[PDB]
Amino acid sequence: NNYRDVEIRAPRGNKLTAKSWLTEAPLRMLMNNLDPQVAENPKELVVYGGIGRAARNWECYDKIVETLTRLEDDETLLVQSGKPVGVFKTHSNAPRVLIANSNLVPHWANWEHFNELDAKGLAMYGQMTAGSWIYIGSQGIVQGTYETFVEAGRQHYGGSLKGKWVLTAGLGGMGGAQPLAATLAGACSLNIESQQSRIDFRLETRYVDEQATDLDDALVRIAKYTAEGKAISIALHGNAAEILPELVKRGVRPDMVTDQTSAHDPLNGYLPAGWTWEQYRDRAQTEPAAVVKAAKQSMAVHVQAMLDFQKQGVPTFDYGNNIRQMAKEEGVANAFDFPGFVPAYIRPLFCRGVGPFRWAALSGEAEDIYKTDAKVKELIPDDAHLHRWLDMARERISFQGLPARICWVGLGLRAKLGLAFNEMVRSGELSAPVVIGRDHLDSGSVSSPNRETEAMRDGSDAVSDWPLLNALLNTAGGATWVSLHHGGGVGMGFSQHSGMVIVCDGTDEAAERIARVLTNDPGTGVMRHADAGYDIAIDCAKEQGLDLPM
Amino acid sequence: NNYRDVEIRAPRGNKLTAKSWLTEAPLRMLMNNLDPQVAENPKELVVYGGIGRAARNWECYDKIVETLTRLEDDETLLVQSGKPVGVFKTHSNAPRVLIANSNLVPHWANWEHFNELDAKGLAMYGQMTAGSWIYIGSQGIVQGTYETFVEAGRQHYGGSLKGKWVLTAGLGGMGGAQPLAATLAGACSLNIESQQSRIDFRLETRYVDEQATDLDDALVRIAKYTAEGKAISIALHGNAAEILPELVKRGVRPDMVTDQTSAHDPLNGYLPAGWTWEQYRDRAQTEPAAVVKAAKQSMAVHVQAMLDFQKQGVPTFDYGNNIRQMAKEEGVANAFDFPGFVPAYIRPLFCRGVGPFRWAALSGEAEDIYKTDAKVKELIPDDAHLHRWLDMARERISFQGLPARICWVGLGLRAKLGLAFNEMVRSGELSAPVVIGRDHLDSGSVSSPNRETEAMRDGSDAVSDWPLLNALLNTAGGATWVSLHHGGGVGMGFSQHSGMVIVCDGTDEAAERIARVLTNDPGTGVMRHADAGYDIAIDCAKEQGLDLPM
Ligand SMILES: NC(=O)c1ccc[n+]([C@@H]2O[C@H](COP(=O)([O-])OP(=O)(O)OC[C@H]3O[C@@H](n4cnc5c(N)ncnc54)[C@H](O)[C@@H]3O)[C@@H](O)[C@H]2O)c1
Ligand SMILES: NC(=O)c1ccc[n+]([C@@H]2O[C@H](COP(=O)([O-])OP(=O)(O)OC[C@H]3O[C@@H](n4cnc5c(N)ncnc54)[C@H](O)[C@@H]3O)[C@@H](O)[C@H]2O)c1
Repeated sequence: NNYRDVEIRAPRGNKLTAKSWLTEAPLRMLMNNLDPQVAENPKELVVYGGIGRAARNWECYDKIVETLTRLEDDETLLVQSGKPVGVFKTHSNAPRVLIANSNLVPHWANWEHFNELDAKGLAMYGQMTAGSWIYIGSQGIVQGTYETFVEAGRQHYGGSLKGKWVLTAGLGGMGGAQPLAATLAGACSLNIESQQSRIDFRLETRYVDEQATDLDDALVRIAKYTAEGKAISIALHGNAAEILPELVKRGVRPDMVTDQTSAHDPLNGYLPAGWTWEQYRDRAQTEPAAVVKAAKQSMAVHVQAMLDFQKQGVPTFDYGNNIRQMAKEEGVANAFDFPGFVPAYIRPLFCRGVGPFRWAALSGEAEDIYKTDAKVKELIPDDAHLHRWLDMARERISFQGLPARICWVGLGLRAKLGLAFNEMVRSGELSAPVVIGRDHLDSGSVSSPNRETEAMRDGSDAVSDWPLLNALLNTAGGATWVSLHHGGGVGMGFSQHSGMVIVCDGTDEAAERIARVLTNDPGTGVMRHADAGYDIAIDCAKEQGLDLPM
Repeated sequence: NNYRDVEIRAPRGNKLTAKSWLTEAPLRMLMNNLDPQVAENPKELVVYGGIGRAARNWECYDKIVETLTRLEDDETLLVQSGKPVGVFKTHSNAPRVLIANSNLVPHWANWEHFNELDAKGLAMYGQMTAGSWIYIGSQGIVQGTYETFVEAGRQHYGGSLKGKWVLTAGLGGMGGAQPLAATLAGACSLNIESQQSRIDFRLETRYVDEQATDLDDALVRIAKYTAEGKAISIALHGNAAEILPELVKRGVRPDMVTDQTSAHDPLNGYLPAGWTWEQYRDRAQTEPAAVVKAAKQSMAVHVQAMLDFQKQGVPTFDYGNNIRQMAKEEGVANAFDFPGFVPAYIRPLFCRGVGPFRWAALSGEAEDIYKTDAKVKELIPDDAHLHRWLDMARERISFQGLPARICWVGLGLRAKLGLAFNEMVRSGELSAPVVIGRDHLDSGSVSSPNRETEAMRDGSDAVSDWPLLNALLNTAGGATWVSLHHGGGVGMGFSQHSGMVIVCDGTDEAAERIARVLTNDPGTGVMRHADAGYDIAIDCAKEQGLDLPM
């Protein structure tokens, strides 16, 4: 019921299995989430991010496909932690699917209780885009990581990073974007990863350039490439909790230090020092409580090394995996002496509603995305940073599963782009409808005190009204599917967030929904930051004519 | 800031202040929440249930009224912990208001952090119906309390409570329903209450019969009235944490024991033994941490007395204020040896979608409600228990603020009732539109392991996907306002829940919305309990033709 030896991929072209494009779309994107070229471990329904799954188990998968296939134009399917639990009458301008995954009443919102519920067949971890069917492989995060490194470069090094290098770890589905992101930002990088198969996946998808044979070889490569102003990513097979302390000991000074192991889930996502992956997985079923303690003890040593780098003047930051919290719980009292990437670097972008906006071509045709890329350039003719992004994406980002594009834009341009794409479907320029979504990391869709809402200027870090309002509003406006998840990114107890996806099928009805939903979705994030008192947000609100009563 | 010396009441009759009845309705219900005859402390914006407020502060109140008055028929107001934060374009079939109150990311979901935020002007406790504008005074809970006592009587005493008495505490807004509910179930009751003013309010609203002069006198009255087979409610001014242990010491044997003090909020809602309310309110400002400890210490003593009664064979239960949890935290390890009222008594009703369904006449006219009562009897001709409820309500429940009715009905009948009421508005039988709602305590709208989802047969107590899906579904189907709240009933950390209200303005468009909303809302509760594997819920789902894919 949790393992199936099948390769799944999204249906291609313009023939429908479901009754309409609005139901065909979630059917295709659920399948795309499990593409061998997209997902980390799809035979076990795992997309990314530890145990982030697409459906609760294989029986539930089958039933969701069957239900979407028959769903009428005025019906809405409810998905409850990856299970299709009910279908109810709404109307054609409401979402076809409403998804709520991994939500636990706060006092019980921890991995121990989640795992008890999972053993009873009652649980599924949605991560962010895993359980809400809008994962596009490593591309979904790569621009956000690039923008983080770019901003860190602007703050610390004068912008570009030629001759500099990043030290980090984690080459999973999302951590795998770190090497390429650093490269695109002009840095060399050393990326430690404990599973060879994960390094291979990154090499095969062009996300990492090369693999060193040991730490010494990695250091000779970094010294050489940085001296020559090359921007090349190196993988190193090993354990970050062993390597980072050793580098501190050798007096090695990276230009930036971060981490993107799956520290958010000690049982599943983080290899204790000295263990093989095989021992880790075997012991997780036998003695889970001991495994969690071992993993967190290693996280503590890992974080002290990051702290030690920072004490040497190295820009150090948390890249959103809750590792500081885990170290803090294990006695590293000053774990939060280095900041999260959002307060440090990315929040100003969120203040204008900018974030990991994305779209996918349901046709399966690369040229559909290239036509969107050209149309974005036409609609935003005077943003060279963004034109450069799309050029870098064309050159360096290989499609995984259905062709898709990441393109960070905010309030105003989201709706302009969506309406233009919908006109391109209408005219036949695009071969089939496109879907427009985003990560749940976005300006108005997440509350997460150790990540996206860390150190809000007004102290409102833990206020989670906002993502709940965002999902409610996306439903009222007519997103095609809308999601409310708990614990994405940072793990059980630490986040609540919303998702949205909307289908551009060329119709006038789609256009009226698009204009609303792609205004409102970034609008809520500009609102949320204006509420906190950010002048950049307030300014953007005024420019864009938001109605913010207070 | 939080105090204004004004008397607020809902506008009456057919003249609109706002632009339509869809926006006039929330405007009137917000004001009705603060009516001097309805609310516990409306000069401080407090409705019930400790510090359950209608708006965050008076500046926010003013702006909500101002905004509601101008809100257009295709706009939606977002309310974020009692603050009007944004207005966004949706459509006429979406809710006019979307409300999210008191939501905190789980690791921070506690009173200590809520109070930090409140001090900064960032918080408001919504309770259930306080911040979502559907409170109708003590009537909202009275049928639920009655059904609880009736079912306990059926389980332990062969049904009727004639010659029996209930011992309880708390005569606040919701606890004040206890005396009258016991009376209606045939029992006499002793009701202990620490504030004379609250006793007075219950006397003024005819929810309690008489006040004893002291404990000895109270017991004389209980002895007399039970011997005579009368059903009289007695208020006793004092502290439950003192009186219950004393009654145990005296060997006094009540026929059932419960509690409904505001134990869910140790800082504001529970008087420590020996203190006065005035000492309590002042010291909560100076020494909150010491006040909390003193309150919880008294709750431990109080719960131990409850446990001691139970050991003597007295039916004892928790009536939904989280007191067991507080006692357990203070070292009463067996605090949960007596059950909550929902697993003990009420869950079977929830399995058929039955719960605190209610409506209010925006006209202000008592005869509008009487006409609805007669319509319900016509549409449900063969349920004598329900006819008897409506007879008792007519005879013994006096209106507070806008005339309103509590009437517990479930899946199928809710929609039948709502469409009929909408017909009566259209025809002019009713003088003005009515609003249909409910408590957030309902089959499909709440997760609360120490209350509504305590001891779910499948262990799914903590799974909170369901209320979130209920809110999203109510939004998609066209409720007039929809709410998502945290911590209602049981306090910060212990619940998540949804609210809905829909306006019956006599239009065909309202009818289309009502038909599906009043199906879907109880439908989700039948779904939720069928998912948990309750045969009565599965049966109901089949009878009502629900589409439950699994
Ligand atoms: N900041 C963001 O914008 C953002 C976005 C998405 C995900 N995330 C978070 O990023 C983290 C990584 O996500 P993912 O999809 O790559 O996860 P994943 O589970 O697919 O991969 C994690 C990788 O970490 C490796 N690893 C674990 N322990 C290690 C150790 N001690 N030394 C070296 N490598 C080790 C594993 O081998 C695995 O390949 C997660 O915590 C996720 O929640 C952050
Ligand atoms: N079971 C349900 O269906 C349900 C529904 C609504 C509310 N509730 C809960 O019921 C409880 C009471 O709600 P309410 O609206 O009456 O609250 P309230 O705050 O208006 O009143 C609480 C009352 O308890 C009294 N009190 C506090 N400590 C006392 C003590 N030690 N001894 C005697 N009296 C004491 C106060 O004087 C006050 O009058 C809350 O916990 C609320 O969350 C339960």
